[PDB]
Amino acid sequence: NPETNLLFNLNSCSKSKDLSAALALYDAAITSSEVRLSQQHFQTLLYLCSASITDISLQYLAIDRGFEIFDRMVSSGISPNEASVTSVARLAAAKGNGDYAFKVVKEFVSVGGVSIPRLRTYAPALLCFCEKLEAEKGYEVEEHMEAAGIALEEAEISALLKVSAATGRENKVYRYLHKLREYVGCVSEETLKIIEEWFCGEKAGEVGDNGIGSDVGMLREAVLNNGGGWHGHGWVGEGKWTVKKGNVSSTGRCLSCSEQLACVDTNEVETQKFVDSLVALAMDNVVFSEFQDWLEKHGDYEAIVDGANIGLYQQNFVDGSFSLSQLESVMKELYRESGNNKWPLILLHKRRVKTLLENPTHRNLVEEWISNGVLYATPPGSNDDWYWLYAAAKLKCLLVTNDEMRDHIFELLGSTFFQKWKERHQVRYTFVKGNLKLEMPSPFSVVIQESEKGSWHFPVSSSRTWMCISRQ
Ligand SMILES: [Zn+2]
Repeated sequence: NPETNLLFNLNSCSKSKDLSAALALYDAAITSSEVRLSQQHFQTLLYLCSASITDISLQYLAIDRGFEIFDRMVSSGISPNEASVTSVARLAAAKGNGDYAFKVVKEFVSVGGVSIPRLRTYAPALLCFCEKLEAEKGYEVEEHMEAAGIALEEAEISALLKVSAATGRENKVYRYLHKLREYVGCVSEETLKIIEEWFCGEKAGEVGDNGIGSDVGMLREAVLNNGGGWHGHGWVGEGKWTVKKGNVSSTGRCLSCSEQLACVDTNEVETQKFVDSLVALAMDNVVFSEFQDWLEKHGDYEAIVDGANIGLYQQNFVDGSFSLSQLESVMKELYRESGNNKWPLILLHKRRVKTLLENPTHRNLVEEWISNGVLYATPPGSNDDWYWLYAAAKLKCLLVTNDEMRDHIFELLGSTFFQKWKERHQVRYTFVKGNLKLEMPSPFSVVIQESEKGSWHFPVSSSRTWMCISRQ
């Protein structure tokens, strides 16, 4: 078949990205048999056109050809492909005509049958509008983006931030800086420069004062309610900005302004969704239903320990197990750290618990824990238990485990939230020819933080570098 030979040649070109040769085949194809071109043909062509954009020696023709080529099999009546609509959008946005990029996507999301509207489609439309400083246009595409709707990755927000800065929109820069906090922690270098230029901007300094102006009392109460990080109400204080780029202390005190960063507080809606996720995989039982009911009755525990992890650490699979000596130690250190009120729950398998019961030495002590409620026996058939993970997350309390748990089963669930929660809650231990030295979750967040006085702090993507923002 002549056409199938053509698809081989088109794909052969796309491999080596020779769009000029692909163009000659395309021009020849319209003349040749006459051929009817399958949708794959200029799928390949449009895909190659955008691939060409980044290159210079081929870009200019791709712009000229891309629109007409696109319109050629659009004529066939196939609702354009999600990928293809991104391609023409890139071509448009690449050289001036951002508005075509916007308009084709809007017409696209209208279909909805197999629209599958991806952010990357919306992207070139917004970026081009941003570079041309069309602010209201950019806000409008964002509004549609939220509506469909994929939330914004960093690149899109930073570009949106840049425009509000250039157009001197005070309130919009405030919103988008908060938008950045919510969806990014440590920021890129490119964005960092954008943030820096705004605060040094005379517009920001002069007008920045807003009233409000008061009061720190309401602010500290409002900053607390939203976690450590931020208060919603607006701008604070009067005068011009002072910008400092500095490291931070072990205590998390910013060296420049002598204020320490608040602890990261994980998002509530995120907490429940993590809980719901693990719980769902659990029922596929009544034993776990007992556990849910059980914990609520016995609440609440300030810390929780991974029983298995402690005991096998650090002796070899001789079996060399099982060190209740090491388990008993963590209980001892934690109580004084926790103080005189609460004891840490330990989750161990019945197998481990029964063998411990069998030992005459340990039996009185372990039973004391079980009767008190300081020990719980995970039933057979399960698992690398979420029993403590659930309990730690449900109580939003501490977790004691040496598991990095960087495994496929864990990592599929493991996200951006997971690393936040781990730094937030995980405790680590080391044992050498003595007793435990306890590593703790960091007292301060590594994330964008907002203060009632001023203040804006930005980490950068450990001798980490930060940005400090101070008013007067
Ligand atoms: Zn500071």
